[PDB]
Amino acid sequence: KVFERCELARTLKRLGMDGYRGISLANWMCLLKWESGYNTRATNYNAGDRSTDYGIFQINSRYWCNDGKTPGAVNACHLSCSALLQDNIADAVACAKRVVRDPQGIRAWVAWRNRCQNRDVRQYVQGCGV
Repeated sequence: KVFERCELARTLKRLGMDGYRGISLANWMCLLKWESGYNTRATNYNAGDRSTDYGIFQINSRYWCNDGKTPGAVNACHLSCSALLQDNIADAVACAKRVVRDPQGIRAWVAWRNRCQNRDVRQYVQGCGV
């Protein structure tokens, strides 16, 4: 599923993402926009280390989910990576909350640092009723 902007903003709000661990909705929206263009079946293979990024958050298989084909990987969200390819984003959201419970927080995603950090991200939630 490819979410429309405001539809996604309210979906995240309903799932408890607004201000989760100090992360605003606008930050999450900017992350998802740049990570997958709000696409839940987006997937990316990393040939350098044999890992794969899954779904709307582009969560990596080396540490967060199990796909059975990433060498020496772990599964911190205790989910099959297939769970991160569903149209329903509840499981991916639970995993993204798990990711930010770590020290780095939202900084876990390099893309967020590149195009969200220290930027005006207000535009991502404007007019969405959140």
